[PDB]
Amino acid sequence: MVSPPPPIADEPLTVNTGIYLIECYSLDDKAETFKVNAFLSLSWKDRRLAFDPVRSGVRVKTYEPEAIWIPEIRFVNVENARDADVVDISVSPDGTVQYLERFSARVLSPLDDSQTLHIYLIVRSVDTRNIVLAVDLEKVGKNDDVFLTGWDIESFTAVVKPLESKLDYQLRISRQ
Amino acid sequence: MVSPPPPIADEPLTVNTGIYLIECYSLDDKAETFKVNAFLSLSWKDRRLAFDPVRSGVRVKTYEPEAIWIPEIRFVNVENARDADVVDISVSPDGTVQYLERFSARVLSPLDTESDSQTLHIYLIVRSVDTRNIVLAVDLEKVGKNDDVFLTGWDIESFTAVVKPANFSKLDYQLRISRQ
Amino acid sequence: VSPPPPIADEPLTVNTGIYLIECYSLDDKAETFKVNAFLSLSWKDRRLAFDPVRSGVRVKTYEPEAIWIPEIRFVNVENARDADVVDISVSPDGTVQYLERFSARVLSPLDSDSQTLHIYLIVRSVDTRNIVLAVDLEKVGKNDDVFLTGWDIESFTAVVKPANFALEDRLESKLDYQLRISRQ
Amino acid sequence: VSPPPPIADEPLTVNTGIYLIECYSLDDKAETFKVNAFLSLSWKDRRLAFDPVRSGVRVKTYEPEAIWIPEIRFVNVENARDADVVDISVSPDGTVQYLERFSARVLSPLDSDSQTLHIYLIVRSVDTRNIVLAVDLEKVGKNDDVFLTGWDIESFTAVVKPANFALEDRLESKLDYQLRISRQ
Amino acid sequence: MVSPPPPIADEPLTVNTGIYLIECYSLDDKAETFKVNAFLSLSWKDRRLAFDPVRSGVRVKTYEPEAIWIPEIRFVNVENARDADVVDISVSPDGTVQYLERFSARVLSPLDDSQTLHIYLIVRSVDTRNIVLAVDLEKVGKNDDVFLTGWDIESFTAVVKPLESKLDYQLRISRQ
Amino acid sequence: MVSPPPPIADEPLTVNTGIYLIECYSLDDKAETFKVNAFLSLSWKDRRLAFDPVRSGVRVKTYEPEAIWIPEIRFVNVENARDADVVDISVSPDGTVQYLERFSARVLSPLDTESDSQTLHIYLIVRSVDTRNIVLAVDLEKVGKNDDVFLTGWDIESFTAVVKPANFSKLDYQLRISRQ
Ligand SMILES: [Cl-]
Ligand SMILES: [Cl-]
Ligand SMILES: [Cl-]
Ligand SMILES: [Cl-]
Ligand SMILES: [Cl-]
Ligand SMILES: [Cl-]
Ligand SMILES: [Hg+2]
Ligand SMILES: [Hg+2]
Ligand SMILES: [Hg+2]
Ligand SMILES: [Hg+2]
Ligand SMILES: [Hg+2]
Ligand SMILES: [Hg+2]
Ligand code: NA
Ligand code: NA
Ligand code: NA
Ligand code: NA
Ligand code: NA
Ligand code: NA
Repeated sequence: MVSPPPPIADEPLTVNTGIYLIECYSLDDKAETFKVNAFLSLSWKDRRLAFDPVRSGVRVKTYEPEAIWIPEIRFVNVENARDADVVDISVSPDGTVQYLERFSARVLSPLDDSQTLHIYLIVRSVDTRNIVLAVDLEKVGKNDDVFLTGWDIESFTAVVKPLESKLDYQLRISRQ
Repeated sequence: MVSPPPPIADEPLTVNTGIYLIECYSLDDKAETFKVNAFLSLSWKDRRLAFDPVRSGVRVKTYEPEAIWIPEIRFVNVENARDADVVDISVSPDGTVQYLERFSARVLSPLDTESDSQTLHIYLIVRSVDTRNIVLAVDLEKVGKNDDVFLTGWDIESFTAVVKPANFSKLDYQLRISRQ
Repeated sequence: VSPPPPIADEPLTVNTGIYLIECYSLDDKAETFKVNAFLSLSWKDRRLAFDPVRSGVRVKTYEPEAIWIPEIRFVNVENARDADVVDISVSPDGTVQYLERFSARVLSPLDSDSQTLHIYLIVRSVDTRNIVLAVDLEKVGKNDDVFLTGWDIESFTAVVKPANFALEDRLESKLDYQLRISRQ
Repeated sequence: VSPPPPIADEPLTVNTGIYLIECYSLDDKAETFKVNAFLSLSWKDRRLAFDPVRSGVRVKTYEPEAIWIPEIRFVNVENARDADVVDISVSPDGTVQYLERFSARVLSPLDSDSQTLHIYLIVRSVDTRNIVLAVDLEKVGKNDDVFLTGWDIESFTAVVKPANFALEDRLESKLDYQLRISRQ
Repeated sequence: MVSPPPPIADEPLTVNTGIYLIECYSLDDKAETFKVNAFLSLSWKDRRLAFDPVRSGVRVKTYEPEAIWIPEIRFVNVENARDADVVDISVSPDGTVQYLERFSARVLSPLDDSQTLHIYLIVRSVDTRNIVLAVDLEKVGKNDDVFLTGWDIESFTAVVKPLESKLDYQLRISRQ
Repeated sequence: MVSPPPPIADEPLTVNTGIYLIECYSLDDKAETFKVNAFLSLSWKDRRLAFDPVRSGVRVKTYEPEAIWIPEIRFVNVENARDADVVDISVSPDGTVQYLERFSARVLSPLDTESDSQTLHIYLIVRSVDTRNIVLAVDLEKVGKNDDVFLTGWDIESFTAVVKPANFSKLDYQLRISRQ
């Protein structure tokens, strides 16, 4: 159950991701790095977890991370692997897994009108599947308009950059 | 016994929470974050634990956190998962569990900009389970603070809690403060 | 390693004392400071009583894992205290004397040439006994008269059944150790 | 998880590359700085060769525990680097491509408007093979032209069989990755 | 073998101790605490380790700390339990164990002509014996005359203070 | 095979050591301590490991530290036991083991007071064993330094080693430095 979901004809293993920023803080003295507190959502299909909600009498199943396969996401430009706590893993009748964690990380994206800081994400490859990262924009957001002391957030989006991918989450900021 | 309690009917599982602040301290140089030392109370009903106080020969039963289901609470805007020590888990004859922990956390709630007052926040959520709908409530008798001083330079005007929805439900503990 | 049963109907009284070795490292905001001390606990466990005459010993030594020991939590500390057991020794009547050396960062802000800092202690509840914290003033003391740089200690005492009581379930029991200090 | 045997008499060549993601946190004495990068290693293990036509795959993925992997040690770092494996993937001919993301505090002091910082790599010896470090310049690069605040990167390359060689037994093999920088 | 040595008629379990100071350093900004690097010697009799060096053909046996009983020494006024590495455990034919460790500790002994800083030692009690701390002055010393930057060492001795004891190692210092 | 090698005769076990300095750095604010990054070489004979290079089909054998006896070296004047990673253990046909580690340590050797020169020290000892007398020696071909700069402000004049007795035997690695 903890190997990758077996191929489905006609679709890759797409993993949809979103980051919702809760707080950015603690820009260091050189403005090279800063901490981020956020939620990371991931979503993908695992047909082995599909169920009939009519006969089963349920509409959503909850799992513990140890009981199922979960893509391994790596933030590229962070000081250390992020510090994460799983909040929710829930599966729909068709086998869509919705995974939610709260994380903390020190993002390495130096500050140089406005500019663009980056959080880059990749996923670890597996041999039975091609895992592809995508962005679900409904799950991408921010708690407010202030980056941290001195700087506003103009926008926060994500871009699929150069089967595989890397995600480039873009935080556009400007001086107050 | 470490799965969620089953319902009496189709009532959701209400978890009553309270935070009693012991100390706030160590505001950082940017006034973005500060430490909190406090008690967190949780209360909920687990009918499987119900007992007759006269057949059992005790009026309250004490449990160890591994021996019973306990809602998993996550503070949202903290640097790391809080550092907690369980103080007391005790169960009433009707199955009401009262849980008390003492915890420590660095709250991420930046101080402001023209006004002398402000509201800081501690947000709580609870992990979902599939056999019940879990609902956070506030028990105001278990909400308080040791004193009127937030930390050096700032008074506490009030400490209360409110329910708000998820930004995509949650408790918003509001600490209203003002310059001394 | 369950709690001792009663020698009748009596609550389980746990006498405590704190002997301060050193306070130091007041932080820049004078909010917190480190304390190095001994903590003494004493309580009766009849299951450990013994006849010293027949056994030929007047004290038995135990290892913390081998016996029940009350779980004390300091309330206003940054992290659970860092403790090393020094001595657990049992008298013929079952009186256990427990000694630990501990370290902790106490959260008790300095405000006003005269003030009272606090170390609050509670004990975890058990269901077979009512546990009650008491103070043994013979085991309460301090190495000297200096709190830390800049401040004298006027007195160190403890206050039993304090009315500070926050919550009626951490009302297993609470002690308020009071350090009264003044500017040098 | 022993070293691959020869496809004859050839040494075991391990091609390396470093792709710099970020350098940051130059210390107050400008003696040390943090580096966040990818490290690529590539080498042949015939025991992992496979027929892609019969098996229907063109790449196999492995977990670090399941295969032999050369043990690379950065010489002038404060502590062994902090690494997370990102990808291990094997081609039909047995070529293993290993990718890790790492962090390390590099000890390479800034002195003079122009200078060369170093990251030295060696590999641990094994007795069944002679291990030789090479540089794959296609896997050597940098995210941008700024070293860190105050300094540009002019170039990032590596130098093979360096004559820096300290000891003739850490002469399994040594690479000298050279970061040439200048004041902005 | 790892319980305490059985009583010997007519002597307690005396543990002789010595501290040889290698370096004192890193007096903190309030002059409340400072680090110490030193050797701690301990010596005591364990008759179960007595051997005949003639028939055995040896004059000293070496042991690993796990294989024998060793008194548990606690420094009282230190920030954390000392950080120790065993250097040597060697036993003589009559069962005298000589134990040597190198240690590091942050000593809590605030600086107030000359004064006296203290390192206090106790030993954990055991029920089959009365363990008594003593001072072996041949094993008490210092690498040099300078305490740390600004202060000389006048003397370093130890005193047995108020079966049981606590040792008070006394470092008398004065301004340069 | 993880007890000490037995003697050829009654010769003590000579352990040849060398330290090759890679970098010194991070002199503290009091100039009492500094970090060192270096190689430590140890060499000694273990006749049980001797082999015929023609029957064995290798000329040097490689070992893992758990599989053979290795002298335990302790640096005396360091804040904590050094932090070491083994790089190479290799054995010659005659049983000569060459061991190489890269290590890190905070050396406690305070800088001075009228003179522009000084000697800093790194002291090494070896743990005793009962079946052999272990004797530390210096192999000067394995002693060196990457360059002429100690750290910011100070040149290295020389780096050598000397035997001295125990203060109640030991190697005294002497780093002679002078102001730039
Ligand atoms: Cl990560
Ligand atoms: Cl939390
Ligand atoms: Cl505690
Ligand atoms: Cl490394
Ligand atoms: Cl200690
Ligand atoms: Cl060491
Ligand atoms: Hg943000
Ligand atoms: Hg507060
Ligand atoms: Hg004190
Ligand atoms: Hg860089
Ligand atoms: Hg000293
Ligand atoms: Hg050096
Ligand atoms: Na999993
Ligand atoms: Na539980
Ligand atoms: Na116990
Ligand atoms: Na491996
Ligand atoms: Na032992
Ligand atoms: Na070994």
